[PDB]
Amino acid sequence: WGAQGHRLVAEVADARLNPTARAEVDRLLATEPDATLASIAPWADQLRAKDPGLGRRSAGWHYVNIAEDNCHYEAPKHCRNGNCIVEALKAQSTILGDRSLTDGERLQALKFVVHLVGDIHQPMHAGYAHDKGGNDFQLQFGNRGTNLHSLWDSGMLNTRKLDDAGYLPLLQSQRAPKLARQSNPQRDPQTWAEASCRISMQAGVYPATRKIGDEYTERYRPLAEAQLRLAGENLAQLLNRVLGA
Ligand SMILES: Nc1nc2c(ncn2[C@@H]2O[C@H](COP(=O)(O)O)[C@@H](O)[C@H]2O)c(=O)[nH]1
Ligand SMILES: [Zn+2]
Ligand SMILES: [Zn+2]
Ligand SMILES: [Zn+2]
Repeated sequence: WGAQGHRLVAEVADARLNPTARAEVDRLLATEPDATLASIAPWADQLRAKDPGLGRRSAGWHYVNIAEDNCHYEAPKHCRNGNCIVEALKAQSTILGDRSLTDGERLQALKFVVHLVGDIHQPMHAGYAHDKGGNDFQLQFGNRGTNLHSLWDSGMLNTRKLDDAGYLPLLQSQRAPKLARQSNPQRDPQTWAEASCRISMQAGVYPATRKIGDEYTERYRPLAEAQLRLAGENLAQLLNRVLGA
């Protein structure tokens, strides 16, 4: 997602934290003055853009290319040295739950976890290696050029013309999605990446025309919006399991 999608995921999650997870999250956020779960949500993308060390090393952590294998993840194939969103979310969730570490180390893991639960729910973040998650699938959206990746990151969400204050209660108004009964931090990332990949492979997500507009938005913006709500609920359930006892 773009910055707004990330913040909306964190805002949905923040409301669902149990008292124990809320207390620990606020402790970690307190190490960095004026940080909120929303304000840290885009951080990993700024890290990627600005830090030629860890930013460059962590670029692969935002996605996984599994659509050519019909959305069946196998770690040695898509992720050799762990540089993909499935392995990175697993590792960062373990680091976040490690009470032996400093608040500063655990905050850094929280920033990655908040971002990557967001990204792992963006269908194009689990799509084709061939066109790099839709970046190389250029198209015309209204009277403006874009690509399939950007269209799902921010293009469709931007058509609402809402700030977070307008967009958040819209996501919260949706029918509650069916979550797993329990969070498993080590297994859920693969499940989530596979579910997101199946959406990238659904009839019409890749359009049959180069020009698209309202019809595409009308069909797929509600799916983008459902995935933001689902990401937020999944992120709260994960933080509640990892930090909430
Ligand atoms: N699924 C997928 N996403 C990619 C690929 N390369 C880059 N991305 C994603 O596409 C967006 C733009 O990529 P960037 O131009 O920053 O490398 C980011 O959200 C990034 O995670 C790729 O090979 N596969
Ligand atoms: Zn994103
Ligand atoms: Zn993206
Ligand atoms: Zn990202």
